[PDB]
This record gives sequence, C-alpha cells and structure tokens, in this order.
Amino acid sequence: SELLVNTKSGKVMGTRVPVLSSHISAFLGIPFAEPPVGNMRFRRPEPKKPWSGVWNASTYPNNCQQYVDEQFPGFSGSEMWNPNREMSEDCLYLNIWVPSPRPKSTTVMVWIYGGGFYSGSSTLDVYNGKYLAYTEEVVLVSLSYRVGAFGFLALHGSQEAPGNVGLLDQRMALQWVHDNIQFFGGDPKTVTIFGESAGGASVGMHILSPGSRDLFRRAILQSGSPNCPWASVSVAEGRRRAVELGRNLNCNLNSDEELIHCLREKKPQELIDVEWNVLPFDSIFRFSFVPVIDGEFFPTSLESMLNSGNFKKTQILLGVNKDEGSFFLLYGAPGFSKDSESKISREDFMSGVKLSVPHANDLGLDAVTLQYTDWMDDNNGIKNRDGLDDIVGDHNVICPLMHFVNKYTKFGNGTYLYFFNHRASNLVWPEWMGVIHGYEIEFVFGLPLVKELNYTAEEEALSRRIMHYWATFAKTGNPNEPHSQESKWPLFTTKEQKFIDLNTEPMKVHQRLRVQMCVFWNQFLPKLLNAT
Amino acid sequence: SELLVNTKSGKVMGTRVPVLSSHISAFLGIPFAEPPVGNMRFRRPEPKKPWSGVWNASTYPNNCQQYVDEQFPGFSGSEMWNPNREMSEDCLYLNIWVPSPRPKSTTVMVWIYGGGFYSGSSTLDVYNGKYLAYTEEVVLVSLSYRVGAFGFLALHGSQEAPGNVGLLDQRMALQWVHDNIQFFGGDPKTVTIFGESAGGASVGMHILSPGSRDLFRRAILQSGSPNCPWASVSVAEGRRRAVELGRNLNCNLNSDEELIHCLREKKPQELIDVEWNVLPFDSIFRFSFVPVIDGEFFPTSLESMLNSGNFKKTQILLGVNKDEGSFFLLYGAPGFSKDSESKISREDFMSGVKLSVPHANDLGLDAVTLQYTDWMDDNNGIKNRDGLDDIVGDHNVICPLMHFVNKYTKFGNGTYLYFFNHRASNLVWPEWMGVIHGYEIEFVFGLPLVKELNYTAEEEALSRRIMHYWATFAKTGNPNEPHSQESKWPLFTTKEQKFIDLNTEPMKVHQRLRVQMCVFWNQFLPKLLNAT
Ligand SMILES: *[C@@H]1O[C@H](CO)[C@@H](O[C@@H]2O[C@H](CO)[C@@H](O[C@@H]3O[C@H](CO)[C@@H](O)[C@H](O[C@H]4O[C@H](CO)[C@@H](O)[C@H](O)[C@@H]4O)[C@@H]3O)[C@H](O)[C@H]2NC(C)=O)[C@H](O)[C@H]1NC(C)=O
Ligand SMILES: *[C@@H]1O[C@H](CO)[C@@H](O[C@@H]2O[C@H](CO)[C@@H](O[C@@H]3O[C@H](CO)[C@@H](O)[C@H](O[C@H]4O[C@H](CO)[C@@H](O)[C@H](O)[C@@H]4O)[C@@H]3O)[C@H](O)[C@H]2NC(C)=O)[C@H](O)[C@H]1NC(C)=O
Ligand SMILES: *[C@@H]1O[C@H](CO)[C@@H](O[C@@H]2O[C@H](CO)[C@@H](O[C@@H]3O[C@H](CO)[C@@H](O)[C@H](O[C@H]4O[C@H](CO)[C@@H](O)[C@H](O)[C@@H]4O)[C@@H]3O)[C@H](O)[C@H]2NC(C)=O)[C@H](O)[C@H]1NC(C)=O
Ligand SMILES: *[C@@H]1O[C@H](CO)[C@@H](O[C@@H]2O[C@H](CO)[C@@H](O[C@@H]3O[C@H](CO)[C@@H](O)[C@H](O[C@H]4O[C@H](CO)[C@@H](O)[C@H](O)[C@@H]4O)[C@@H]3O)[C@H](O)[C@H]2NC(C)=O)[C@H](O)[C@H]1NC(C)=O
Ligand SMILES: COc1cc2c(cc1OC)C(=O)/C(=C/C1CCN(Cc3ccccc3)CC1)C2
Ligand SMILES: COc1cc2c(cc1OC)C(=O)/C(=C/C1CCN(Cc3ccccc3)CC1)C2
Ligand SMILES: *[C@@H]1O[C@H](CO[C@@H]2O[C@@H](C)[C@@H](O)[C@@H](O)[C@@H]2O)[C@@H](O)[C@H](O)[C@H]1NC(C)=O
Ligand SMILES: *[C@@H]1O[C@H](CO[C@@H]2O[C@@H](C)[C@@H](O)[C@@H](O)[C@@H]2O)[C@@H](O)[C@H](O)[C@H]1NC(C)=O
Repeated sequence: SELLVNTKSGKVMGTRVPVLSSHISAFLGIPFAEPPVGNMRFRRPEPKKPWSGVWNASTYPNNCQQYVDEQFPGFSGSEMWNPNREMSEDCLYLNIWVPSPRPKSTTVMVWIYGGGFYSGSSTLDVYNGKYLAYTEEVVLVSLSYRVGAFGFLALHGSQEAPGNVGLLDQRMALQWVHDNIQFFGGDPKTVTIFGESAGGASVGMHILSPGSRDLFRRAILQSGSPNCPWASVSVAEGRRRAVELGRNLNCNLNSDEELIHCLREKKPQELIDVEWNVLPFDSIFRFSFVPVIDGEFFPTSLESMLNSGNFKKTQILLGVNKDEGSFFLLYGAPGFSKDSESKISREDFMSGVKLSVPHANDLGLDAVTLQYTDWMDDNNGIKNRDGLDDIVGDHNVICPLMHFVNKYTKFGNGTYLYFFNHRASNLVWPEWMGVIHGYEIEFVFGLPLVKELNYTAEEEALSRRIMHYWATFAKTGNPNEPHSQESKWPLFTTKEQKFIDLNTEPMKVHQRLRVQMCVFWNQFLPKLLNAT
Repeated sequence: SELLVNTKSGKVMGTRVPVLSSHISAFLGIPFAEPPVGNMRFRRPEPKKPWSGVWNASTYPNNCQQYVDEQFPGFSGSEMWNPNREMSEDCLYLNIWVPSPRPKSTTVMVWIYGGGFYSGSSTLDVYNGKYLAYTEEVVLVSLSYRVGAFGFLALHGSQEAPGNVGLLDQRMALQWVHDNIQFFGGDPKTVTIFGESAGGASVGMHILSPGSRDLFRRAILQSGSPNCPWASVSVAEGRRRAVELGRNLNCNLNSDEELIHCLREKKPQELIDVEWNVLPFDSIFRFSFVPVIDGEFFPTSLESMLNSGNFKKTQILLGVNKDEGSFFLLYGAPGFSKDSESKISREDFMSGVKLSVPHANDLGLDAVTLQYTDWMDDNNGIKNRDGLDDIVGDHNVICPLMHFVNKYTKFGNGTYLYFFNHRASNLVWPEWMGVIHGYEIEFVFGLPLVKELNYTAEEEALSRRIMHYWATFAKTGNPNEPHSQESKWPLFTTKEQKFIDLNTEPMKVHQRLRVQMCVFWNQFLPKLLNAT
C-alpha cells in the first residue's frame, strides 16, 4: 500500500490527506530518537530502537515542553505560534508529506522551526507541508528538537548536560532522513534544509558543524544566521546560566552532578517558570538557553570558522523581512503596544536603545543613537518608533545575516539573497509592526493558495512564485528555471552583492542590502566596544 | 577743511577718493600704536605718542611681516590675499573711510582681517571700504594687527613675549576708534566690529575678553568663531612651539630671556622661513602662532566662558559659506589641485581624513570616515572629494560656529544666522572648490557694484542687499528695515534655530544648520576621543 513504508527502524503507516482538491500521503509523528526523559533529560539524544509492528503515523506528535505565550489570549496572531498539541518531554518526532503517487527519487526539503531556541513546534498550521509537497512535487519533512533548558542547558565538561543537545536532536533527524527518506520516494542526495529565525541560525550551524555537513546537500536560511548575537553563548556564560537556573530552584550547586541531579527531579513547568530569570542583562531579543560555542559541535569561534572557510561549501538561498525588530519591541520594550500606534518619546527611545544593545557601554549607546536619529526632527514619535524597529532588526537579524552572507560567498558555490517586504493583507498585528518577523513563512508554505484564509490573488501568485523558487533551488541549486521567460534572480557575488525584493510587484534587483547600517554594526561598533 | 581732522593724538590729513561716480574722504595709514620694533618685538603694543603737525594720511600703510603665497604666481585668485604694500614690522595703522559731507554721528563698522593669524593686510583691494561707506552712509574703519610669531609667539609667564599681542593690537585700535571716531563723524556708541575667518574668531574673542567688551556695541562674525580648533592653543603648546621655533634658528633655549633675545636679533624673514616647522602634527587648517588661552585676555577656558555667560551680551549677526574646506584641501592635502577636478581615491580620502583631524586616534578616524562615506558608492571620486571638503569645513568652521551660536544665544540679545551659498560668476578658482572660504567678502564690501569687475546684475543686487543688511544691523541691532515690504530675516532663537540662505534667489528660511554633522563634531566625537 501507498501508506505503508518499511524503513530501517520499522514499518510505518501514514494517512491520505486532502490538499487543494487533490490528496497526498502524510506520515506524522515518526520517532527518530529515544524519548529524552528521566535520566536522559539534558543528554545527547539516542537513536530510536527499531520496532516490530506498524507504527501508527496518522496523527501529529506531542510538542516539546516550552514557554507558552499568554500575552493576547485567544488572539490568532500570537496563538498561531504556540503549541497546538499536548506538550511532553517525549517529543522527538518528525513529519513527512509525500506526493501521490509515491515518487521514486524526488527533491527533499527538511524544515527546522524557529522560536528563539526556547519554543517552537513542527505541528503548527503555518508549517503544514502539504501545500508545498503537493504543488512542487517535493517530499517535505519537518523535524523537532528540544528547546529551552531541555535542549540547551550547558555545563561544559559534563557528559550529562554537555549543551547543544537540541542541535544534536536536529542532526539525528537529518541522519534519519539521510538513511530512510529513499523508502518514501525522496532522494537522499538532494536534501535541502530550511528554517526561519532560530531555525535559520540552526541551518547555518549545520553548515558550520563538521559533524552535520555531510547529511544534506544545500540550505535556505530565513531571517536567521548562525552568528546572530542571540543565537549562541560561550561555555562560561552557559555554565553561569545553568547555575543561576539551579539557584532559582534551590538546587545544590556544589558540582555538575549535584546540579543536574537536582534539575532532573523538577517537573518540566518548574524550569520553564524561571527560565527567563537567568539572563544577565535587561534586554530584548535575548533568550536564556541557546547553542554553546563548545569546541565540539563548533570546533572554534564562529568568526574564525567563517574567515577560514571551515564550513560546508554548497549553494545557499537566504534573506530577511523588512521589519524584523517589531515583534521583540512589542513584547519587550516600554511604549510599544499591540492596539496603539506606539509613538515613542525620546525617553522610551533611549531606554529602547539600551535594551537593544545590552552589552554596550555609554559611548556605544551614543553611537547607536547617533546612527539612527534624525537630528532635524528628533521628537518625531513615528521616527523614534521606526528607528528602534530598525535598530532591533539590524543588530539582531539583518546585519548578522549580511556578514554571514559576505563571508560565506567567498568560499561557497552559489548564493541567492532576498529582501521580503510584502505585508500580508490579512495580517492581524497592527500596522506599525510592518513586515513582521515570521510572516514570510506563510508564503513559503503556500497558505495563500487556500481561499478561506482570505489572501488576495496577488498574494497567491507571490506565494506560488516563492514556493517554486524555494523548490527549484532545492532541486538544482538555482531558484530560476534554466530557460524561463520569467525575470531572473541573479546570483549574489562578492563584487556586486546583488539581491531581489520579494513582493507582489515586478522583480527588482538591487545591491548592497542595508550596507550603511551594516558597516556600523559589523565593523565600527565592535571596534568601538573593543577599544573602551 | 573736510580732509583735516584733529584727534587726541594729533591732526591728520586725508584725501578725497572717487567711488561710483561720487567721492568720499579717506584717511589711510593712521598710526594707533608705537611701531613694535627692536626690543618691542613680541611685546604688548604701546599707544602711539601724540604728534605735532599734520600726519599725512593720503596713502596706505605698510603690511605686517608675513608669509607670502607663491604657489600660483601671477594668479589673481591667490594674489588678491597677499600683501599689496611693502612689509614692515612698522605696521600698526588703521584706515578710515568717511562719507562726504562729513557726518555728525553715524554708525561705525570696524573690519578685522583674516588670514589664519599668520597673514593678512588691511590694504587689500577686496577690503576697500569706500563702497560700503558711500552706499550705506557708515564710517568704515579697517585696522591692522601683528600676525605670525610677531603677533602670537607665546612664552607665558614672561612679559617680554606674553602671547596674544596681536589681539592687544586689535584692541588698541578699537580703543583709538572709541576715543577718536567722533572727530570723523562716527558715533562711538554704535561701533560694530566685523571680520572673516581669523578675523571672525578675533571678533568673538573680543566678545569674550573682559578687557575688550566695553569698546564696541555689536558684532558680525563671518566664517570664524573663537572656539575654532585652529584659533587658539594652550599655554603649554604655545611655549612648546616657541621653543621649537628657537630650535629651528639655533637659539639658546635655556631661558625665556635667552630665547627671546635670540629671536629678536633675527630678521623678520628668518622667522617666517621656519614658522611652519613647529606644528606638532601633519595637518591641514592648522597655523603655528595663534591666540593662547592665558588666564588674562581669556580668564578661563573658552568653553567655561561660553557655558557660564562670561561674555558681552549684545546682538550678533554671523554665518558660514557652503564650501569652507576647499581652500585648505587645495593647499594642504594630496590629490587636490587647482587645474584638475581633483577626484580623490579611497587612499587619498583616508589620508585626507587623517590630515583633517590630527588629534584623532584610529577609532576617531574610523568615526569620521563612517560619518561621511556613502557605502553604496564608496569609490566615487567626486563623493570622496566633496566628502573631504565637508569634513574640513564642518570640523574647522561650521560646527564650531554652530556651537558658538547656540551657546551665545542663551544669554545674548539677538542673533541673526546666514548660510552664504552663491558662487561668484567670475570666480577664477576651479568649480570643484564651490563657494569658497572668503568669497562672500567681495559681496560685503560691494565689489559687484563696480562694472569693470564683471559680476552679473543679480550679483550686484545680492551685494546691495548684503551691505544693507550688514549696515542696518550695525545701526540698529537688526538687519531688517523696521517697516519694509521686503522678506524678513528672522531671529535665530534657541528653540527654533532659524537661518537664511544668502544667494540670488528669493530668501528662504530654514532651521538647524548642518545639525546632523554638528552633533557628530560637537558632541559625539569629543566624547569618543575622551573615552579612549
Ligand atoms: C560551483 O562549482 C562548480 C563545480 O566545481 C563550478 O564549475 C566549474 O567552473 C569552472 C569555470 O570557472 C570550470 O573550469 C573550466 O573547465 C574547462 C574544461 O573542463 C577548462 O578548459 C577551463 O580552463 C579554461 O578557462 C579558464 C577560465 O576559468 C582559464 O583559467 C584556462 O586557462 C582555460 O582557458 C576551466 O578550468 C570547472 O570545470 C567547472 N566544473 C564543472 C563541473 O562545471 C561552478 O562555477 C561553481 N559555481 C559558482 C557560482 O561558484
Ligand atoms: C476571513 O474573513 C471573514 C470575513 O470577514 C472572517 O469571518 C469573520 O470572522 C469572525 C470570527 O471570529 C466573526 O466574528 C464573530 O461573529 C459572531 C456573530 O456575529 C460573534 O458572536 C463573535 O463574537 C464573539 O467573539 C468576539 C471576538 O472573538 C467577542 O469579542 C464577543 O464577546 C463574542 O465572544 C465574533 O465577533 C465574523 O462574524 C466574521 N465576519 C463575517 C462578515 O463573516 C473569517 O474569520 C476570515 N477567515 C479566517 C480564516 O481568518
Ligand atoms: C534685548 O534686550 C531688551 C532690553 O533689555 C529686551 O527688551 C525687554 O523685553 C521685555 C519683554 O520680554 C520687557 O519687559 C516687559 O516690560 C513691561 C513694561 O515695561 C512689563 O509690564 C512686562 O511685564 C508683563 O509682561 C511679562 C511678559 O514678559 C510678564 O512676565 C508680566 O507678568 C507682565 O504681564 C515686562 O517685564 C522689557 O522692559 C524690555 N525692555 C525694553 C527697553 O524694551 C529685548 O527683548 C531683548 N531682545 C532679545 C532678542 O532678547
Ligand atoms: C573682465 O572680463 C574681460 C573680458 O573677458 C577681461 O579681459 C580679458 O583679460 C585678460 C587680461 O589678462 C586678457 O588676456 C591677455 O590678452 C593679451 C592680448 O591678446 C595677451 O598678450 C595676454 O597674454 C599674456 O599673459 C598671459 C596670461 O597672463 C600669458 O599666458 C601670455 O604668455 C602673455 O604673457 C593675455 O592673454 C584678455 O585679452 C581680455 N579679454 C577680452 C575679451 O578683452 C577682464 O580682465 C575682466 N576684468 C577683470 C577686472 O577681471
Ligand atoms: C517571557 O519573556 C519574554 C517573551 C518574549 C520576549 C521577551 C521576553 O522577555 C525578555 C520576546 O522578545 C518575544 C518575542 C516574540 C518572538 C516572535 N514570536 C512568534 C514567532 C515564533 C517563531 C518564528 C517567528 C515568529 C512571538 C514572541 C517573546
Ligand atoms: C606654507 O604652508 C601652508 C600654507 C597654507 C596652508 C597650509 C600650509 O602648510 C600646512 C593652508 O591651508 C593655506 C590655505 C589658504 C587659506 C585661504 N587663503 C586666502 C584667504 C585669506 C584670508 C581670508 C580668506 C581667504 C589662501 C591660503 C595656506
Ligand atoms: C491510528 O490512529 C488513528 C487516530 O488515532 C487517534 O489517536 C490515537 C493515539 C488513539 O488514541 C486513537 O483511538 C485516536 O483515534 C485511528 O482512528 C486509527 O484507528 C489508528 N489505526 C490503527 C491501525 O491503529
Ligand atoms: C602726502 O602724500 C602724498 C603721496 O605721498 C607719497 O608717499 C609719500 C611717503 C612720499 O614719498 C610722497 O612724495 C609720495 O608722493 C603726496 O603727493 C603729497 O604731496 C603729500 N602731502 C603733503 C602735504 O605732504
């Protein structure tokens, strides 16, 4: 049967699912590791022991234990990101959508969710793979991985909580796909990994990590890059946070073994309740338990790896949304609210600046302020608001990505860069937030093709075009149809630095994406903070 | 007789001079101090001993000993600034132009020449007072003062070369005018002092200095302000330069008395030949012998005087030209030449930056570079050229003036600010230099009213208008005619910071003159250089 697939871990049975007037097969909730429970909490994942019988893969798995947003109860704009299944530490599963009839050897795309390394779920409506799998004839996988302290608590030197285990979860799922996707009709030599935000950083981290590179062919990074200032900590900062987490739960702190034992006795919600207490600064766009630069997953600093070409050389497609900062200001900074235009006073601007760049001395804060203030009109509330939005977006997403892309392109085999600046017509967040972090994802997974969801015809066309770029890139390493009459997305090269806008208008090509602001964040400010 | 005037120093006889189809009287070369020669070299000036007989004041006096520009021999653009009389240490004289018939009590305007404190002459064609005196019915005085080491050599603690004597020269001429201008028909209570560049700084310095303030009523500063980074040095830096000057001339350096004695034996040209050797940095827009912050002429630092309101409170009219930097780049920086468009390579840009801000550490140089580079187009030769022109103008003239004007306005009794951006149609310097430092002076002295000099009709009108603003300001403290139908130059206030463009087009009013760049030079960069 089409819904029966025999794999090297055992048989699995999927389910036929309707999609846009047709059908495909879905295999939901396949386990790829042993449940990381009890004394395995905080440990490297172990491969799932093979099963006899037929593994029922007709329904979505549990989501990993995580912080749940309750800021806007019942509001679809926030709740679209929250877990839509029960949470459990028993959450290492993946999902596969397969065209019908079963292909023989087709391009595979593996989705790595974002969520700041502290949240996220493979089961969200907006990550449903059926539209993309159906429309573009790809086998679409979404994996899962431990987040929060369960994924990232790091006591370097210990084997019981080494750190990075959530990244090892992702890698184990990609090993599973490498080993098994052939039985589903996928081609294991044309596996493209793709992700957004922390998921994009994660993609980058597998490009870098020697122990993951061989498992995939090429890569798409959306609004995230491995060098983002929020995406990793040093082993000392990681240890500090794990000890502070212990302090918050009245743990014995005298040794790794005492702390870990104490942390493993706690219910998952107890860790989540105090997780945000361990951050060293009052800050926005900063998460507590993130990847650690350990010497093992990452053999040296990310900057030395990037500079020396210590990474997988392949093709990458990547980009950013216009207003990356807005979500984090809404949730994290004074004077930004959901139902107000959120015009900002000089005083909320200056506070915002300090929250945005937590590691900065006063001179550094004055440099950032100068760089984004219009001194002809320094009391404009709108300008102050948009200015902070740009500070946050630039520092945390756009400029780290630009630096990644410039470094990667020197050694890699083909780079395509985009700037997504179309605000969805049915966006339920306010207008001041603009083209918000995350809101390209619906276009990439083809939601606008569904009439009920209330997108325009032009948004449908934009989504079709995005999907086809993403899938043709995954198939061939180039998002353009070799002999199309359609306008061509050119390659980003070192010299010319080209990129395209992705929106409903005819394709425009530009050069040197936010270069003015990125020289400030990537070259001048770090030099400034180093000299003081 | 009209050409005979009896003064408290003695009688003087002037000469009738033709001007624009009419005539006025001129009294040229009146002495105001004893010749500062022999053992009086470097000393405070002494008042001229009164004379019997009639002092022949029919011809211009000698110019003070100074460096003479030979870079473009015979070229009118440079030679218009060089001494047009014989040079002599016997050079403390003034010139007076008086309407005909002799007025009873009319507004007096006293011109203080520029020249970087190392050069300048009261006798230049472009400073001829006859047009202004005639057209606006003012008594026009131009004074002179010692420049170079003769005016500014400073060995603080010594009475033989205290420093600032060139400023005491100016003050002695203003004392003379205060005491005597009544005999010429001038009103000693409506004396306006005005000057350009070093002359403008000098005006500012008399506003500040307690020992000069009572001698005049109000003030005009053109492209110069007392706080300019080139216009003064500390007593330690002054001493250092006077000792280095001595080193250059194989002087005994063991005491002030040995050094000064040695320096007084030298011919004037020997000092001038090595004067530029004493500058501490490789720099542009920096002159060797300038005013010293001594505790006496200036009782405390210029910034504390400005902050505390320790200055004369009156009305001031002041402004800048659009391309103040260009002259100094031409003369001082590699890649700028007179007969080339002077497009500048990245490497000549970076060199230029370092010459422009000599006191700056590397981080400071990177800050200035960032502030003026368009990173979308960083190899444009034109942009690099114009960018350096702006750096030089901003740092040295515009931003110090903006800071002066903002500080002064808090305590003063009325401020009028202009931005002169009309390039003379007959300018003989190249186009790349734009609206060059010094080239408003011809409009202020009414040269465009003279047909032979080849200005347009619109330039004539612009000059008439400028002259009438300057003279009505001197008369009343307000450059506008109380009940004119003409457009009004508004007052610069603390809150609104208004200014006007001076050019051939209908008056436009704007606010916050180069505020973006001036926050950088006036607030951020100094903070940066202080923290390193
Ligand atoms: C991604 O990587 C692929 C695969 O590595 C890479 O394709 C390579 O491109 C180069 C062209 O730069 C090819 O090298 C040429 O091969 C031919 C015949 O095989 C030679 O005769 C060529 O030499 C001539 O031309 C040279 C100019 O580059 C001269 O230097 C020389 O003196 C000769 O006149 C030349 O070596 C190479 O074979 C391909 N390989 C394949 C399989 O296509 C591709 O360009 C990379 N893409 C990106 C965006 O980086
Ligand atoms: C696509 O667009 C359509 C067309 O606009 C849209 O349908 C609308 O959806 C909302 C669903 O929430 C409907 O609003 C409800 O209407 C009923 C009946 O009048 C009310 O009882 C509801 O009020 C309850 O809930 C409120 C808000 O949650 C509370 O504040 C209140 O106390 C009640 O508890 C509620 O207002 C609306 O009627 C339709 N509009 C039309 C014209 O049909 C659809 O949802 C969009 N589709 C998608 C997938 O987004
Ligand atoms: C330059 O300096 C001149 C001279 O010093 C200065 O002119 C002064 O302006 C003020 C107006 O601010 C005058 O003060 C007023 O005088 C009248 C009558 O003599 C008083 O009745 C006034 O009091 C009323 O209004 C006040 C509002 O300012 C209220 O505070 C008060 O309660 C009353 O209702 C007031 O004190 C002052 O007399 C003049 N002096 C002269 C000679 O004009 C001028 O404004 C300065 N110019 C600039 C640009 O700074
Ligand atoms: C106002 O504009 C008028 C009209 O253009 C202008 O008159 C011009 O002035 C210059 C004065 O230098 C004249 O040029 C000279 O002409 C004679 C005769 O043809 C030549 O012998 C001269 O050559 C000598 O000097 C040269 C440059 O200095 C040397 O390079 C050469 O070897 C010779 O030594 C010289 O070229 C020119 O003739 C007139 N033009 C006209 C049309 O009358 C006037 O000067 C302007 N007025 C002011 C005050 O600027
Ligand atoms: C409980 O404390 C915090 C919670 C949050 C933030 C900060 C917090 O404390 C400093 C924050 O910035 C937050 C930002 C939003 C990021 C974007 N997500 C939605 C999203 C998820 C995955 C990929 C794209 C968008 C909503 C929360 C949430
Ligand atoms: C001999 O050495 C130098 C000579 C000069 C400069 C620099 C020098 O060495 C560092 C300089 O900047 C110079 C600039 C110019 C300033 C503007 N003047 C004309 C002018 C004089 C008074 C008022 C306005 C303009 C011409 C020379 C001249
Ligand atoms: C496979 O699963 C289908 C849906 O299962 C649902 O969730 C699981 C955990 C059970 O609790 C089940 O009763 C729920 O309906 C079933 O409809 C289907 O019968 C199952 N098929 C087989 C062969 O087990
Ligand atoms: C006053 O001066 C006029 C111009 O003087 C000129 O320069 C002086 C220094 C003398 O050298 C003189 O011969 C030059 O002509 C004379 O024309 C005029 O005669 C003088 N008048 C009197 C009364 O001395």
